[PDB]
Amino acid sequence: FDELRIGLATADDIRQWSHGEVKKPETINYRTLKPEKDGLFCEKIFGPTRDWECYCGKYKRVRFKGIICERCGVEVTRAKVRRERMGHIELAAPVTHIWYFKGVPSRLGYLLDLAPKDLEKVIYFAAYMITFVDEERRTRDLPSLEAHVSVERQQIEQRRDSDLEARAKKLETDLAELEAEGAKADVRRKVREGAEREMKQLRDRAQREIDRLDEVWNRFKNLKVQDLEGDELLYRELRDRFGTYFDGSMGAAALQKRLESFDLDEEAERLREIIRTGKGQKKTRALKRLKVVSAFLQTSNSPKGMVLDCVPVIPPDLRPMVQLDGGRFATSDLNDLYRRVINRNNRLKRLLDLGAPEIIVNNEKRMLQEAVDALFDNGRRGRPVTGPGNRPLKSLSDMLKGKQGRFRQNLLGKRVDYSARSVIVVGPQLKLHQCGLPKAMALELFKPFVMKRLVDLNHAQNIKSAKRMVERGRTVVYDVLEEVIAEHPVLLNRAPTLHRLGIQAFEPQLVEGKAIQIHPLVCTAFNADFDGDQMAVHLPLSAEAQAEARILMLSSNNILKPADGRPVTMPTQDMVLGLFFLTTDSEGRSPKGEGRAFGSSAEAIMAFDAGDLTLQAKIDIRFPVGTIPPRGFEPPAREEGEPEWQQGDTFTLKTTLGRALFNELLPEDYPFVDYEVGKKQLSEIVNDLAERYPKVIVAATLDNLKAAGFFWATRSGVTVAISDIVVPDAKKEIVKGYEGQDEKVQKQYERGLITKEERTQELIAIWTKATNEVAEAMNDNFPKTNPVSMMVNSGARGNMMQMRQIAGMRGLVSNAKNETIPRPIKASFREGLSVLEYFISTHGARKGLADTALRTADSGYLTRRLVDVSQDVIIREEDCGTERGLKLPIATRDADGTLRKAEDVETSVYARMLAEDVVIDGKVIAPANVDLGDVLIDALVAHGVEEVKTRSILTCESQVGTCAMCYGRSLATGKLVDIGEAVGIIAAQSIGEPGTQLTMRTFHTGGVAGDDITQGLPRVVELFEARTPKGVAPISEASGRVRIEETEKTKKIVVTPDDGSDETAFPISKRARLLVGEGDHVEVGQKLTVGATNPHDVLRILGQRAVQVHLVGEVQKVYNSQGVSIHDKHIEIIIRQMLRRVTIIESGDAELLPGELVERTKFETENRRVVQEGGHPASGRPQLMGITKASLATESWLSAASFQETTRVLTDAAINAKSDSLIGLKENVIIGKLIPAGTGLSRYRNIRVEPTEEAKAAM
DNA sequence: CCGGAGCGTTCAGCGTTCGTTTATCTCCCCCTGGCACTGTCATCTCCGTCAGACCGTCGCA
DNA sequence: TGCGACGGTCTGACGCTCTACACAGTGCCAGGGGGAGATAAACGAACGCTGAACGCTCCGG
Ligand SMILES: [Mg+2]
Ligand SMILES: [Zn+2]
Ligand SMILES: [Zn+2]
Repeated sequence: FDELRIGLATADDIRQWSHGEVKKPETINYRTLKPEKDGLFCEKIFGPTRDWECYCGKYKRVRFKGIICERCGVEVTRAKVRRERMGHIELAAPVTHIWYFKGVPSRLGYLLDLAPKDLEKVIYFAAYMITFVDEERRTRDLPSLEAHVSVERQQIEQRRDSDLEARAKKLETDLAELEAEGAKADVRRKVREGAEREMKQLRDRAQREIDRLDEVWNRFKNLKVQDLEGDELLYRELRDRFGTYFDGSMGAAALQKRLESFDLDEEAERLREIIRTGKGQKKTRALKRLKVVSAFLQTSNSPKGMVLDCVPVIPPDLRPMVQLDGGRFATSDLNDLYRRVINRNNRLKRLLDLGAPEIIVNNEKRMLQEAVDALFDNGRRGRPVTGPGNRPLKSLSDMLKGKQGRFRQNLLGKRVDYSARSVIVVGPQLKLHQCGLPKAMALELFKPFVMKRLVDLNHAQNIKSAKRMVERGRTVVYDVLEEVIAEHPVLLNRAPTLHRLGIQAFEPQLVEGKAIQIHPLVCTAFNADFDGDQMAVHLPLSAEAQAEARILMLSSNNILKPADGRPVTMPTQDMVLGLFFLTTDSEGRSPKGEGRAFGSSAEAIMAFDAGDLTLQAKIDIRFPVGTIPPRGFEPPAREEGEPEWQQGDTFTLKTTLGRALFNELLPEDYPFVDYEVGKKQLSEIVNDLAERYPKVIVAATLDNLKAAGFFWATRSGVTVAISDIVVPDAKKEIVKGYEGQDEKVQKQYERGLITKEERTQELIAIWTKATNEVAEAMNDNFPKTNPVSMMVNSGARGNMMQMRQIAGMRGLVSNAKNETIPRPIKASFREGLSVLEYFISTHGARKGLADTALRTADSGYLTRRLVDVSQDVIIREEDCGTERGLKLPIATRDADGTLRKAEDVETSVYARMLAEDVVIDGKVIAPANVDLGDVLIDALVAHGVEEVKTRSILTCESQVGTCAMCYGRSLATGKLVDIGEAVGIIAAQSIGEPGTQLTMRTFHTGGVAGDDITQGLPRVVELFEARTPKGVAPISEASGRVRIEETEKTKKIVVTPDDGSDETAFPISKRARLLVGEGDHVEVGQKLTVGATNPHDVLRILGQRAVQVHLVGEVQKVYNSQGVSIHDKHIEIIIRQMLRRVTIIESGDAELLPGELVERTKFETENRRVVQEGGHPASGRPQLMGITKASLATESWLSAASFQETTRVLTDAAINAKSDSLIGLKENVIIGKLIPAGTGLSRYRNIRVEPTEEAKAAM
């Protein structure tokens, strides 16, 4: 598996694959139910349907396998041969391929200079095509044919003159005889009128035949190859008049004959000549066509695959006709399509056997062509073939395309064995590495292991007896099951699996019931509530799989979230409330025994059990030797005339008993914490523990925190009664005053002194004031003791706006189609809404539900696009030799006389490395190539630095992939990233995970459309897809004088740069709201109008670093407006994948086409190649493209095919005959090999393991 | 004190019975061919995606 | 040729199981060729009958 090739398949290859001809449309016999001979499903062509048997019934045994039966020809072998053995159909008339005709010009190619409508007219038998003309023979005898035509014209004119003379004589004769007879008074006038009517009719006939001769003559005089004529009567006239001069044809045979005489190299030369001298859209034409001609010139694939003579067939087991219970049959649609193809081909053969008219033959040929096209693509042209009358008939290309195709439903995602699924329940008795599997589910997963152990422990005689015991379910089987599942990890997995931690390895443990017991401490890593949530369990099977489960996937090793490096395995519902209650202050709770000395924590616990001491009471408590004092305890000390060190020995501290118990949970080496914990302080404590302590200690400490959090949340006394939710007493008088002034405004409006829009605006303004003020009143009324505030102020669960709309009034609520009702909801959920208030609240609720459904769908789509563009980005080197980096701001927004560090330094500068040392006073502050943390950044900002040159992934120049040092330390593990970690996939998952968490939509348009830019997740998609924004703000090209032009039809802006530069003019709509002065000084940096800048021009006029900063900052301010934090390197990986290409111009010396996508590495290699030859290099402008366009424009066609476009990329690969190296992860998942990342690298699989000499000597 | 008779086992004459084929005689399946007043253009699709892009196409300028 | 715009074309439109189903209006027979099954015979084989015949222990007058 060095690589995988693809190309056009000629008739020879199709015949070589085939084991025979499918000469009959019959599939199976209706009585014997055996496949027919020499047709579809035939055993002679496709192999035996039985095992080692054959059609005629002879040769039943297995011994004489691999022989050809003389009676029927069926080779005796296995039935699975029918999954690999194919045949072919020979066509009576050649037909074209529907992928290449009727497609994109990158796919059709315009190989022959014909329009797509012209190709349609020629191949579907509506117009003849002149494939060959003897041009030199036609031009050599021009005087002879001209003389013949002149002779024909002369004799025609002589006949016309003789006829005119005879007609005149007849007219004179009849006039004379009817004027001599005198039958009527004016019969001579009537006969003269009839005669002249005859004269004009014959003159019309003469002029129409003269025009016919003239038009056929000028049709022959302008006759070239690839010239069509719609009128078959006209072509018949040319054939009957002119012979052996021009060769004509009709249908796909005309294209085949044209491709027989096609001379592609001279056409390529002519297109290159037009490239040298050409303008306009034809230029682009002269570009695109040339590319496809090059695709037929450089590679070895002949264009004989353009039109096909033989049709391959699927092996019959991949288009099965299976028996169904009740005597029915289930048949694939490809059997119907193939049957139609053979039917039409056989009918065409029968028509060609005997004498048939050309119209019937051409009609049957067109039917055969349409049958082949519907076989390859049903529904590409016209109405799709339906069948029973309900749904379109599935074709060959419809299972290589879309969600139902082979690439996405059967290769990337597959069903698995040794897997199960059950609902989850919380088990607090479990450790962090444990999960509770039911008896039946674990017995079914570990069935062969249980059978082997039963055989080994001689409880069963053999495998069959062990299987019978397992199926019966005896108690010794369950004892064996308990013995087996130990030390054998299983992978728990929740279905949405947005990010990396959706699959985690746990040690299984037998539990009762039928539900999986999961640890609470890990649930939010899975985003798993216990409303109802089925989790799947997969079984790592070999030593490698369960080794990776134990080492890489263990749930106790995944404390930190890979998105931003913050801890994720500290859920907050009940444990944080308990720890907060334990560690909170004595505010609002009656402290008994406050301010009394205690000898030890045990005595304080005894006093608490006695009841004369409460948990929250400032007491003077002594601590034994080995207890580390708080970090703030060091500057104070005990007063003594002798030297003392309270860092290692006993000390007294003024604290509550709850803090003493909480620090009993924490390790003895950890410094004492003397503050209210809650949630955020718990986050910094857990982050410090994960940073400074080993994994097992961290797992034990989170287990202790979990256990004591549950324990003290039980005794915290939190509950909900109707007296626990309190409406403010001020709310009644405040809403009374606001209704009084609202009644005053309304009775003022009834006189018409104010418009309704102004009244609505002031009403929503004053009611927003009222709801903010009553929120303030509620936030003043609450005590620190009631459970609802105790669980919203502790970060446990809840938000302040939920308490605002539970205790105080709901506030302004959006109406349908996104405006606000002027009348608010004055009732709290405790008081109960009225009927109409409930209705207008349902207006917003249903919108929210629909919005979050579509938002999570779009987030999944964005995640898929990001993963497919960001793959094949793997740390492949330990370090670069580089010292180039990114200049990031470290301290900003400084006041007078002080310096403040950056607000978002955690996701911008942290977890990176310095490209070079930093010195301010001649001494180094921080070394080079070290991770940045709190203390180092604090030292930098204290010593007085304003910017830091840090080593980023955008500036990485490595020969393969990116290095570990330029990427920086990994955020999932907190250490330096290993060589082989897929950083692109981690980056894509981290970007796409909070897409459903954003929950953003424009509140109100304000009555104007287009004034507001896209916000939320669609803004992120627009940013990553390189699309021009909805509100575009043009950027000035150069510094100069800017002025406005207020033309009535459309506004206009004109800026003239100084230093003789050319003036640039931008058109602006009348609804502009710009911010630049009229006739003022402007430069490149600022924007002329207000809106969202287009990143393409930002790349164009400012540079690649400026547009990198722009994109990173834009996506980070979209994400930061909600509150989600994502590190900058995750964005920068995709941004580097975004700027990887270049658009080339004046490429007359680099010997390739101009104005197309070129990779940076290939362009640079071509630049060295052309400067080593001495020629001047071509020009190249960096091109910023979407993630979809960067995904499709990839070297490997397997990854391109498995992505969105599935038919066009395969045609393009077939024309280009491109073979893909099997590097990358999608085309290694597809083929089944190891991915080239992580444990699948070559540098990890080449180690050899043997024991040491002393270990052998010991035993 | 061998001699004969009865008994055990083992083979050559012709005498019948099997093991496996063969052509002829009913019953059925399956494919090609005949019908002679005249009778010479069907068929319903497809709408309250959807969101914007990519692209060629095309008449106006 | 540049212009918008007109239009067709094309693509996907988070994830799983618990659940999970099936699918409907217009002819008819005669003459002839093959192979499935029943028939009665046939050339060759071996299958039995004929006890005879060789040789042994044998009780023996
Ligand atoms: Mg749930
Ligand atoms: Zn056979
Ligand atoms: Zn590097």
